Amino acid sequence: GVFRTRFTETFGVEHPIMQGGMQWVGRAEMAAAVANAGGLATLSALTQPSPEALAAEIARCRELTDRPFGVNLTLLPTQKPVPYAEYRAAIIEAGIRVVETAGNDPGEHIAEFRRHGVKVIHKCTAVRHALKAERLGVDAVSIDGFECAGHPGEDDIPGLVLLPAAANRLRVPIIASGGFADGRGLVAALALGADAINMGTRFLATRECPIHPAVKAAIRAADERSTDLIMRSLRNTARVARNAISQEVLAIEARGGAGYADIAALVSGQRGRQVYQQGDTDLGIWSAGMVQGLIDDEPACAELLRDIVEQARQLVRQRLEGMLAG
Amino acid sequence: GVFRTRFTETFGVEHPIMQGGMQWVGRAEMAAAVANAGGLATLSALTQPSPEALAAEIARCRELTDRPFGVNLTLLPTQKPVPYAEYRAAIIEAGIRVVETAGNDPGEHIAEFRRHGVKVIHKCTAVRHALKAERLGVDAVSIDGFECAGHPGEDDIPGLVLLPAAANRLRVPIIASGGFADGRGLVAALALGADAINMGTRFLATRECPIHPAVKAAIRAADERSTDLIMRSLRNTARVARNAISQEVLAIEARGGAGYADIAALVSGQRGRQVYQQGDTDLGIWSAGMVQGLIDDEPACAELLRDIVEQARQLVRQRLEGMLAG
Ligand SMILES: NC(=O)c1ccc[n+]([C@@H]2O[C@H](COP(=O)([O-])OP(=O)(O)OC[C@H]3O[C@@H](n4cnc5c(N)ncnc54)[C@H](O)[C@@H]3O)[C@@H](O)[C@H]2O)c1
Ligand SMILES: NC(=O)c1ccc[n+]([C@@H]2O[C@H](COP(=O)([O-])OP(=O)(O)OC[C@H]3O[C@@H](n4cnc5c(N)ncnc54)[C@H](O)[C@@H]3O)[C@@H](O)[C@H]2O)c1
Ligand SMILES: Cc1cc2nc3c(=O)[nH]c(=O)nc-3n(C[C@H](O)[C@H](O)[C@H](O)COP(=O)(O)O)c2cc1C
Ligand SMILES: Cc1cc2nc3c(=O)[nH]c(=O)nc-3n(C[C@H](O)[C@H](O)[C@H](O)COP(=O)(O)O)c2cc1C
Repeated sequence: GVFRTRFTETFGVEHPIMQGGMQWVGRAEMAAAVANAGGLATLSALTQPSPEALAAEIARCRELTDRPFGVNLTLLPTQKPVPYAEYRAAIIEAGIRVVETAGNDPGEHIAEFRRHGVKVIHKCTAVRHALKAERLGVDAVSIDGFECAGHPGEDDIPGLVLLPAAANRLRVPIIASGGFADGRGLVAALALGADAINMGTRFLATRECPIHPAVKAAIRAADERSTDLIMRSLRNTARVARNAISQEVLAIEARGGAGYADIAALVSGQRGRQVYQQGDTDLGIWSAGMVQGLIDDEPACAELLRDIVEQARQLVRQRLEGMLAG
Repeated sequence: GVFRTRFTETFGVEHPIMQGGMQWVGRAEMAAAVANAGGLATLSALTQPSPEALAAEIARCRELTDRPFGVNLTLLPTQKPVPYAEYRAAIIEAGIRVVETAGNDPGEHIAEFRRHGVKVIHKCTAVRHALKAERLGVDAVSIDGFECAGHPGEDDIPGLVLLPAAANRLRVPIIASGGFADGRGLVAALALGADAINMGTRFLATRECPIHPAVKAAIRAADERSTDLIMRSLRNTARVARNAISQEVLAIEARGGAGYADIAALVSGQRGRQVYQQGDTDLGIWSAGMVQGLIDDEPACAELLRDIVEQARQLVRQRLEGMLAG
């Protein structure tokens, strides 16, 4: 493609751009659009309610794209127990060649994927977690900074510092994640030591993303200050779109004594998944990054990836080289 | 020099690198080293205890450098009243050609500096504040992200998002501030739309910085997780080196009911200035950015600035161009 990096080489895709795990959203239509657009796409595993349904969704995604795509397997605190090993079995038996893991204690799942020729990208929120993942033999790490939609951990280190700190210590390829939307972010991430960018919020605002048009309009209208950090008091911080629910969750936490039971009904994924289906952005918790303040359009995935790498190339060849010319 | 930008052109310095205001530290020896090294240096105005002392310090700095330097005038909540207009008078009558203002309601001081041919750089923490500063006629804005040592405001927007959001709206040159230490940060900031970087913590860890060697060793030893955000409960957030004092201030705020009187003795500048003088990093509050986790050396200012721009040039010409070659 336009940029050749350790990422494009390692994972065999045209652009140094990845669409990581997106609960509820990361379905066949999203993954295929990204894969057809030249990026590394992922189907969300836990968006499918059983291993058998994930097998069916992998098959459906293969009807929409001939290009390889990955699966994201997320290992975070769960309301109901999850049979991870069976999901893992389904991913392997389907011939998926790359997996993005995220969350706590990925060790046992990384090893099993390795034993079967499945490359692993592990997403994590601190240099010490990336190093531990590298010791476990992952093929790349995704470094999730404080900007990110979702779970940034509890250190509160933005990518401007976390990426070069990770690059000072890691040897496997690095994917920068959180806060990225355009070619300026891609060049910044490459300069800081990454080999690719991961994006979540930016793909919400694409034509093919299978969510309600009112969610996409909320992202365009939102600025960078319109997210909340919920569950800080439970040390399970999650960055979410500011709405009546997240503001209520914050009000409950500010009273003191709040435990997860006091907010479980507000933060439930079954309320949150209706946001994307019906477009009622106050129905529940939905994930959005502060990068929404850089987003006000709705391109097709193919034009978006092409625009990012072309804009990034022009930043190098015109803006940066122009400052070195005189 | 190596990089020519709107910043180097507007302010007539060789490198797109600025040393901004540093209370207690920003004295003649610091400013002259940076000015002699090719950067935009500043003397701290409120580090001098009277306008007359600031005049004497400007004169002392002119014995150490023949290059122009600026003065920083900070407008933040003060324990004792400050005669800003008289400090302003002293800066003007000394023939200072550039000033960095910071803090709340800079309007009246910006105008007076303008009336006398003094260019103004205003440091601020949000796009709406930078726009208001631009409407007041400043010559450049300094965009201080969440990474920064000092006062980041209350929006908690890191530079990876705040810089491109500012660049989407501002027309005057942009200086990126907070989280920068080396050539990777310079290139990232230029890619994101800035024309220069401002640094604070990085200059603490230089040979010429006139602080106790044990403070410089604490910065080298510290990682990116070793800062605290004090006074969040007072909406006067300040990022400081983690130490016994800052941890105590956090413990007082966590009890509830805390007002500034309950912590004024712990956060006083007269305890904090002894940190730099005696090197007892637990004597008081001292400012340090999370970028300390990228810093483990102690160069001369001249070699440091030269290394940053040379490293930045090699990132463009070798790393970035190499990814575009194939
Ligand atoms: N942006 C993101 O990273 C993101 C978004 C959606 C879901 N997820 C994760 O994918 C998985 C399945 O999605 P879901 O929405 O149906 O799960 P869920 O219905 O359990 O969502 C509840 C939220 O509270 C958290 N939680 C659950 N049990 C908890 C406990 N005992 N203590 C503290 N926090 C607890 C969950 O992590 C989740 O964020 C979850 O693990 C969820 O965390 C991640
Ligand atoms: N890294 C930085 O940005 C930085 C570092 C040092 C000082 N300063 C500022 O330079 C000026 C002079 O330095 P100083 O240390 O001698 O001042 P100081 O002795 O008053 O320091 C006390 C700290 O508490 C704050 N404060 C003071 N009065 C307050 C009030 N009524 N309510 C809430 N907060 C209050 C101050 O801003 C300061 O951060 C101050 O305005 C200070 O804020 C900024
Ligand atoms: C709606 C949505 C759902 C997400 N679901 C998951 C998930 O299930 N597991 C996970 O590891 N990350 C999840 N993420 C995080 C993304 O994979 C990615 O790390 C993050 O969006 C990067 O930050 P950005 O939004 O600024 O691009 C989700 C993000 C969004 C916006
Ligand atoms: C010791 C120290 C003192 C500072 N004093 C001031 C000050 O008086 N006024 C101000 O506007 N900024 C002050 N700053 C902030 C710097 O000017 C600069 O904005 C900040 O350090 C940028 O973040 P960085 O440390 O990551 O480079 C200070 C920073 C440090 C480290």
